[PDB]
Amino acid sequence: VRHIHFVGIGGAGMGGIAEVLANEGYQISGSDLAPNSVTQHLTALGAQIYFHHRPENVLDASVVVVSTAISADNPEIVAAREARIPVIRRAEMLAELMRYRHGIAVAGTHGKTTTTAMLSSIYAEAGLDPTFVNGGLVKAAGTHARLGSSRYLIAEADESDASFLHLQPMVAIVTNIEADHMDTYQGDFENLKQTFINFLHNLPFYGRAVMCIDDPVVRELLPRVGRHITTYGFSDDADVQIASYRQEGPQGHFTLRRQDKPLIEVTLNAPGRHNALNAAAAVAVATEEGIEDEDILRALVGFQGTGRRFDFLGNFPLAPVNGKEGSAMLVDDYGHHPTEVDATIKAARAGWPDKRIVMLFQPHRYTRTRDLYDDFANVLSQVDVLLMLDVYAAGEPPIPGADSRALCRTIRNRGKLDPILVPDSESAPEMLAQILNGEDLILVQGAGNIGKIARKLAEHKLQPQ
Ligand SMILES: Nc1ncnc2c1ncn2[C@@H]1O[C@H](COP(=O)(O)O)[C@@H](O)[C@H]1O
Repeated sequence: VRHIHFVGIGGAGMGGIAEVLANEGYQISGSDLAPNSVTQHLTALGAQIYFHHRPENVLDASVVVVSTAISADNPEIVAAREARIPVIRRAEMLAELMRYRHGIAVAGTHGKTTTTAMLSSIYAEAGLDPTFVNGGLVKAAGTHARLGSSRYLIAEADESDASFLHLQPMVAIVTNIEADHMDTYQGDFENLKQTFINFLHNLPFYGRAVMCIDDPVVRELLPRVGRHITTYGFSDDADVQIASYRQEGPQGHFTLRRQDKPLIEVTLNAPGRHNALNAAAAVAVATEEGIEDEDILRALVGFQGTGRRFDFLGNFPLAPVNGKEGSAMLVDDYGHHPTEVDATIKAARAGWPDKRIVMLFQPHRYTRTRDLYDDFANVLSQVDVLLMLDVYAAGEPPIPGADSRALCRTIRNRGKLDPILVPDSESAPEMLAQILNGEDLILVQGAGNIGKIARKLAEHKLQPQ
């Protein structure tokens, strides 16, 4: 194999893979409508990137890799089949990187990316220079992915469209399994659970599963997993148990109980009980591998996190923003499921009890807003000040009653918060600027467009332009 071409090379997922393959010496080609930092970096490494989707782009390719976001109509794909050039999905290419490596695949509905980042830090510190492919930018490395010199591959495993079923790992983690909607058809959620079981059965017989016993669905699935399992959680029956948890600012402090080890004291550079869970998963894997406690503890105290995961972008003075004294703290989170938003709020609340929580939220998709409406209203009602942008459609047509204004009505009608509707993405900075007080903790929360707003708020220090 010589020339790999990626349709949608600019997105997360595709970019990391392309970068690892470039460093291994393969010829790399790609396409994307929106050039970004990832596409520039790929061009720096020798890849040829096109900012359009045309059939000429697939010429001489040994294989064409496609993300699930591309439509079957894409001329690159069409042109590929015409030429009888194999076309595979992102996940099949990730599977090939894992083929001759000691794969550690991290799955779950929430926490996958963070847990993958925590494992990568531990293995790097232990001098095991791992190859890794993560769904978020690993801040310690400045990238989503890196080629390592060892046989290890640490990677996030995506359950969407059962992509993770192509992976053949040696170790697999399941952080939790939660529905993001009610069953459209009888057995919808049961089907999803079965794919996780099928994923774990991709482990060889001598392989290992690390599962969160605190998650009700994961606990219920244990008996059906015919593989060696190591459980973790605050639960009393956990193989790796968290206890004496307390949060101090951005840091978590707790003990971990493991078999044939005395209690260890951990200081984690990430906030919240949910990050303690993610860390426990990582430590469980690290311990079965034989990594020393000093390497583990140093990795966790120094953890640098991932882009857009409770990402502190700065404390900025308000005088030039709205003429008030003091400063405001800017935190960026991509969390989009009500569980994710709630965990972020809890971390901010527990970490900085005296700060006022100001959230700028952008719901992602009408289907999801409609499906988890009640949960969004309950979770969003917990902040002190709420600003809401219009639902990020992600290609979907609107659903009446499942929009930001409706959600704002439901929350306001409870008589505690008076949410602020932000009619524009361009108006967000001004409307935020106007209500900021000293000692505010701002959560720019959401998976779509809001990511750019966060970046710009940081670049301009909260000053409207
Ligand atoms: N173990 C967990 N359980 C629930 N939510 C989590 C967990 N870990 C991270 N999160 C939330 O999910 C988002 C990040 O997840 P991820 O990108 O998968 O690490 C953030 O909003 C976190 O608040």
